[PDB]
Amino acid sequence: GSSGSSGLSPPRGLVAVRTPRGVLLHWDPPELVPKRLDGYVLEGRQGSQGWEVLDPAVAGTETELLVPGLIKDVLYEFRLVAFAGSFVSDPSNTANVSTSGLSGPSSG
Repeated sequence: GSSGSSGLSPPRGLVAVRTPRGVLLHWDPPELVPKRLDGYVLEGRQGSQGWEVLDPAVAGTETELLVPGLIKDVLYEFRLVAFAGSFVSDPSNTANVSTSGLSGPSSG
C-alpha cells in the first residue's frame, strides 16, 4: 500500500468503440478533484502485451480520444488515469476493443 496521498478521483465509464477511422474511447470526468485537472493518460495494449502509453498527455477536460493505433485480429486494451500535477489518479476500468468483423458488412 502507501502510494502517496492525494484528493484526486480516477475516471469512470471508460469504454472503447472500434471505428473505421480508429478507436474512440469514452470516459467520464472525475467529479473529485483537488483543484484542476492536468490531463489523463491513455494506456492500452494487445491482449496481454506491455502496457503501452498511447497518450499520457490528455486534455483534463476531454471525455474521449481516438486511438487508430490498434491491431486487427487482436484485442487492444485501454486505461485512463487522471492526474493533477504532482497528484495522480488510478487508471479507470480497463477498456477492450474488438476487431474481428470491424470494417465490413453487418446489419445491426
